[PDB]
Amino acid sequence: SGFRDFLLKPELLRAIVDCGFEHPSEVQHECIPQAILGMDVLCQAKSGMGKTAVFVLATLQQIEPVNGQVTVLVMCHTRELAFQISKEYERFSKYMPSVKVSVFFGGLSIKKDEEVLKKNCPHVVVGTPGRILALVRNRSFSLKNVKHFVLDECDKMLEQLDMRRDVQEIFRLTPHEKQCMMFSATLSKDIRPVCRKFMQDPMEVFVDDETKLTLHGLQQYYVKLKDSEKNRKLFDLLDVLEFNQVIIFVKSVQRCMALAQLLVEQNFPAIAIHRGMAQEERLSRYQQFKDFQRRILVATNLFGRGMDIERVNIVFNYDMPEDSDTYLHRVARAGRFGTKGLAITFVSDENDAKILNDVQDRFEVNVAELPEEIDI
Repeated sequence: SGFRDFLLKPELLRAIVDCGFEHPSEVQHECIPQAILGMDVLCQAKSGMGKTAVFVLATLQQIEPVNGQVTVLVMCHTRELAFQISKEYERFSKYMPSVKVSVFFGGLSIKKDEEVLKKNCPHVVVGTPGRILALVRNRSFSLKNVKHFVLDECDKMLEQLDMRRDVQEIFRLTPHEKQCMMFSATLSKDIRPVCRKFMQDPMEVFVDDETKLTLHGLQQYYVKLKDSEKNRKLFDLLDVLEFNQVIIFVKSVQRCMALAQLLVEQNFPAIAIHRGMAQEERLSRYQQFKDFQRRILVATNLFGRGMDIERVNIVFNYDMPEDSDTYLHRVARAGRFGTKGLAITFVSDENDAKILNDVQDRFEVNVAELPEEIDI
C-alpha cells in the first residue's frame, strides 16, 4: 500500500509483497523518495529499521541492465554482510529476471572470481573493497559504467585508513556522474565529514541522533545479578510486568533458544529469534510476536536484520550489551509511541558495570539500581 506511493515498478512491489512487508519503515519514508530520484544519501540506522531495503529497492528501481556493464557497485566491510546484501538483491529482484547480481568478498580465488565475472557479466556487483580493487586492477571488470555507488558499514570502512584508501581508489575509477549512498548502523560525528566529501548535497538521516535525545525520557534500571540468579529475578519481574510486549536480549544463539524454552516451560508466551535463522523463519516468528500470541521475544543482536522491528513496551539486557552503541540500539525500542518505556539491564560482573558507566557517561542519563518493593 504505502510502497505503491513510492511509485516503484510493479515487479518490485510484487517482490516486497512476497517478502511479507506490509508498509514502509520510517527510514524508508525518509530516504526512498529521494533515493529513487538519484539523490545522494547519508543514512545511519540501527539493525531492523529497513535500511538495507532503501538502497536495494532504490538501485533496482533505477537500474537499466546492459550486459557487460556493472552499473551498481555495493561494498561493505565484512564478508558476511556482503553475502547477505547479495541475497537481499536476489529477494527483491525475484520478478526482475534481467538483473544479474554477483558477490566478491574473497570466498573464491581471484582467478575463479575472474571466471565468474566473464561468464555471468553481473549488472550489480557486491563485495569487499580489497577484492573489488584487486579485480579491477587485474582488469577482470571495469568500473567505467558505475551509476550507483553504495557503501554499507561505511564508518568501519572509512575509519580504517587502509580501507579508506582502497575505497577512494575504487571511487576514482567510477564516473564522476553517479549516485552515492552510504549506510551504517553507527556514524560518529567525526566520520560524517569524511562521508560527505564523496557526495553532492546529500540527504542525511541519523536515527541515533534522535534516540540520544529521547533517551532521557526512558526509565532505565539495572539489577545486580550473577548468572545463576538471572532467571528467578526475570521470572519474578515478568509476573509483575504482565500485558506488556517485551524483548529480552541475550549474548548468544544457544542462550536465546534455551531462555525462550525455559520461559515457555514456565508458562510465559515467549518465542526465540536469533540472527542465524533464515529470513522466512525470522519473519514468521516475528509476526507472532508483533501481531498474535507471543508477548516475549528472546533475541540476539541482529535478530531483525532485513526486517522492520516495531517498538515494544519493555527491553531487558539479560546479558550485558558489548558496548554503549549496542546498549543504545537495544533499548531504543523500549516505549511504544506516546507511551512510557522501561529498560532493565542485568549487571553480573565488573566489566558489565564498566559498560553501564560508559553508557551513562556518553548519553548523559541515569540507570538506577532497581528497587526492591512494589513497582508503583
